[PDB]
Amino acid sequence: IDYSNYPEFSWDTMPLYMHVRKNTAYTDEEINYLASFPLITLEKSQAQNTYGSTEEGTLATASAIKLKNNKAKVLYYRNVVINWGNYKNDDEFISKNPSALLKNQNNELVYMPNGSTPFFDITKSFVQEYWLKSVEDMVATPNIDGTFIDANIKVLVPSFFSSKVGVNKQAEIENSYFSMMSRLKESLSNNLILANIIRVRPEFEENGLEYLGYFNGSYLEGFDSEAFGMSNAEYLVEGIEATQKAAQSGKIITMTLGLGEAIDNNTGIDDQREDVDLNDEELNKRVDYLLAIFLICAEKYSYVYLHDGYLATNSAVWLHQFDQYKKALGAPLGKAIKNGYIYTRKFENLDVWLNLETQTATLTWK
Repeated sequence: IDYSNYPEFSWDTMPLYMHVRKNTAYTDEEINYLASFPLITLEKSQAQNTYGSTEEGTLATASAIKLKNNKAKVLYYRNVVINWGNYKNDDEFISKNPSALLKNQNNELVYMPNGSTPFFDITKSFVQEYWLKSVEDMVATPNIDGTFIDANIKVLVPSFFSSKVGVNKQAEIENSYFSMMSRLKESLSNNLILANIIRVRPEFEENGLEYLGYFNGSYLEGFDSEAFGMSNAEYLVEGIEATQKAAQSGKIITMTLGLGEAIDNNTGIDDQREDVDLNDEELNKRVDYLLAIFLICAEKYSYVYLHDGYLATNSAVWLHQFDQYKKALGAPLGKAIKNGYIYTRKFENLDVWLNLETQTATLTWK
């Protein structure tokens, strides 16, 4: 594996990931905070009320981060199939090309739930080229190091599109998706490509690992959000195993874990959370638990984000550093030991104990 374009990494203290958006520009204090993370993904709808568009807000934010810390790696979010708002170039492209959006056999638009957000028809070569260039042209700018690709799982779980446009069209969408990812693997070979891929699914024999050859690593969401009749503990057992394998193979891992509870969701896709609402003692227990899950899986280039949503202005932990992020961690002394639903792992300066069945953990700092 070529590691030359990878982010900084140290075991000295918790390795942290940031994944964030804001409706307006970040303050100087917020830029300093962002620049302290080794790896940052700038989400959709990025400072759009200040800069007029996500493209411009991304460019302005990335420039400001790099001026404070040029070693921080900044990724541009891009959804491979969902036509979200607030991209000026996408709005213009779609206005001139209504046929670029996915339609059923009646030629009517199909949408995401609870609104009128449509999808790109990525089976069309002009749509593929539009999308690819939008990513490549943004990554080619001096302050962006790569891209985070979202909605891979929506392409690759066949029922997601087959329930909207049928089996044949889903298969064509999937073929086109892989052609696009092959192109980005080559054009972004001197950059970073992170994808939302690993998720426990009955349709994926290896829970997303079978798709990682296209990417430098995987982002994870919904890690603690079970479906398919599985218990929460069994769902986490299976996700831990997949993440350990990916991390041990040298892939970047950016494990997001919601501090707040999952919103009811039995689809095994997405990870919308309730706002966190915990007293100080309970919040510290939740932090310990989620960090323990991460640390049972982590290898070099694994990073964690314990979040209260990705919108900075609605998050109780934005700008906050937990004590657990400041304490000495040190390198792992061995792989995790699994004892049923209990896991342990030793680091130079920390012993981790995790019990999935009781949803508790202890972090014993040396």
